[PDB]
Amino acid sequence: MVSKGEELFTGVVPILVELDGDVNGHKFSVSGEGEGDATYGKLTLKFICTTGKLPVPWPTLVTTLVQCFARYPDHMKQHDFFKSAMPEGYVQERTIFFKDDGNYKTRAEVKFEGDTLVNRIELKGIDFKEDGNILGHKLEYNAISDNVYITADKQKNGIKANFKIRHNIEDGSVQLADHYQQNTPIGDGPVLLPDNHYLSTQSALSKDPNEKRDHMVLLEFVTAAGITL
Repeated sequence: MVSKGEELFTGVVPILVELDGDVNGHKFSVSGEGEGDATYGKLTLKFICTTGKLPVPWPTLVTTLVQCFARYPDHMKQHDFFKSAMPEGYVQERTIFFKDDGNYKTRAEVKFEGDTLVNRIELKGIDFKEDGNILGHKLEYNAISDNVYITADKQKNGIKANFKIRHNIEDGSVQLADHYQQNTPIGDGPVLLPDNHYLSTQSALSKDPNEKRDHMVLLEFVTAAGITL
């Protein structure tokens, strides 16, 4: 028997992303458009900084800029909370600790506006070092990949997730970014509380050679894993 929200992801679905951000008094906006194919756990997006030049490096934003597009293997479908919360949606709140630098606090609403899947994001950044890796623009325009470990928050009828991102620095060193995450549903309708598992995620960054605005092109694969059957 198929689940409520699952039906909605059987095809290619268009995606809109709006982000409003403020890092150490630098304010900026990002808009994104693209598509997502849960069947293959595949996302293609292009992001544009609408306010001009981006005050932080693009890679720092990737995790913040739609885990409902993850491919769940058949035997794991009863563990996909993200799609069980559609089309009403969910709140995705994170804190992101850059080691020896500032933190991002983020709050997003992910839901459907008609046919389109929408990620609306407010981001606040504080205590960054002016000559640090982040505001100093010293990270590589490099892919990022890792596993998102998920667990149930039975009391909040949602989930928690924790993971670490290693951003490459131009000098060969690494900027660690500790992610902490709580997702709760907007609807009153039931949802699927999962058993611990994780989402193997890979994101590939590129550029549109014809594009003059500060922007990022993203291809991304996401697959659930870590339960046995």
